[PDB]
Amino acid sequence: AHSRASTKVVVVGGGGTIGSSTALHLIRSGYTPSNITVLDVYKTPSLQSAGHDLNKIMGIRLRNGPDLQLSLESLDMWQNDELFKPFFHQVGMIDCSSSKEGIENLRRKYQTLLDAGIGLEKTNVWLESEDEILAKAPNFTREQVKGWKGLFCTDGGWLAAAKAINAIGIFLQDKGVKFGFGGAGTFQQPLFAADGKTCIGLETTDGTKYFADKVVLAAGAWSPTLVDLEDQCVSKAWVFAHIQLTPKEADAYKNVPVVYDGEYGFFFEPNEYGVIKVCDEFPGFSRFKLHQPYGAASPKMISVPRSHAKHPTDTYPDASEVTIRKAIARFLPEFKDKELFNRTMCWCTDTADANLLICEHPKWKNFILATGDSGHSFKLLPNIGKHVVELLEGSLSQEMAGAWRWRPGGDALRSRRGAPAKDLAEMPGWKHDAHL
Ligand SMILES: Cc1cc2nc3c(=O)[nH]c(=O)nc-3n(C[C@H](O)[C@H](O)[C@H](O)COP(=O)(O)OP(=O)(O)OC[C@H]3O[C@@H](n4cnc5c(N)ncnc54)[C@H](O)[C@@H]3O)c2cc1C
Repeated sequence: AHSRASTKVVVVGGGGTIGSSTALHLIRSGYTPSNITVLDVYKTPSLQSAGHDLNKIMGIRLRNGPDLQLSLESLDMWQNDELFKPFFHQVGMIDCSSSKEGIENLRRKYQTLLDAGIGLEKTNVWLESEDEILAKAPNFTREQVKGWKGLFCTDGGWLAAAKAINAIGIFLQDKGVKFGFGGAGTFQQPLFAADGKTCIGLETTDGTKYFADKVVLAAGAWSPTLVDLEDQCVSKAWVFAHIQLTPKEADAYKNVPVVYDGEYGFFFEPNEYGVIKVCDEFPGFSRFKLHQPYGAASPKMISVPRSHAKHPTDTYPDASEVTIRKAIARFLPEFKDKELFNRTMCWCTDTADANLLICEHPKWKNFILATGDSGHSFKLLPNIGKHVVELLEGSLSQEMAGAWRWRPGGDALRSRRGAPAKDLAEMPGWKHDAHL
């Protein structure tokens, strides 16, 4: 515990999901706005954030105990918090499959919700027939959904990810939070007291020093490139592309639920401009490089994001074009011949157990790690920062702290993905620098 009036906190990655949430909650908790500094490479929402997207799925996670609480806190805020409400489109979500194994997995998912005995059945509906699926998704045809079975999350939908992070940044700026970007916002190293162990701020790549009582490293997929996380977090890329619908087609897809099949991927209702985003589903791609983060004695093998923001001409691997097109054929057969654009790789960071890594650095007192999003944490935007502030103040619940603790040793490359990510170096087609 410490004064909220006199304590300075610097948040690194303030343009991102966990960083923005943290900044927001320092301000809501009553920290002096001018004592809060938010740093990022790019002005918020950072072009580089995994959160800078037309959309992310809003759904429920149950694996661990924290999952359930986090998921319910999240939903409550997206539904009722004035700041967040406009960016949650509660169109529901259909999780479907037509394979023997995929359907059994869905029945398992449903059983799981039911087994919790907190009334999840009232917002999660089993869809056993074509009729029930067609009712949730009128764009589908009966022939198309032959043998499909479904779980419908009536509570679910999608999140206007970039807009929501932007709204936080506006709020913070208004309150008088300090910001640093580019050279003045790019983390280089922590600064230490004379003991070499107590963190007292951080220095950026342009040499600017920021002194503060607590530092929060919420740099997302770049976090393990900035400090040695001992393989707890492996950054991986997922992929998406866009297709343009005509005004007529776009009208038809208005308010369609998010549609997801673990064997294919998912798509979202068109944005205001008639554009649908399609994603596949796969274990992600790594991009290992020899890299020496601050504090490391020798260079390490770290998956270093290949950022679309830095490399506008990058697309994604040829293997992704195949799987994206398979998703389109499955979900949007009438659009098979639409041309794709904005082919993009977007980066997240996996831990071995898919839980967050939110904890004080084991050696550097006052330096908090807040990462390990594991590719399903955008929905935690509204609430995750509350628990980061709790950690900062020493009041984080023991079960939550334990789940998120420093815990080197697992296999983050495989995580809970069913397979280790393949490396971009082995997956041709994404790099186009070489017309230059
Ligand atoms: C294709 C794809 C689809 C996804 N779909 C969903 C979904 O449907 N539902 C869901 O809940 N989640 C989804 N996710 C995951 C979600 O986007 C992430 O879990 C979440 O955005 C992670 O937030 P973060 O704070 O950990 O990182 P980020 O949001 O990426 O923010 C990290 C910030 O750190 C900054 N940074 C990097 N280096 C430095 C530095 N040196 N100094 C200062 N700042 C730095 C970056 O610019 C960035 O702004 C998806 C992810 C991907 C890739």
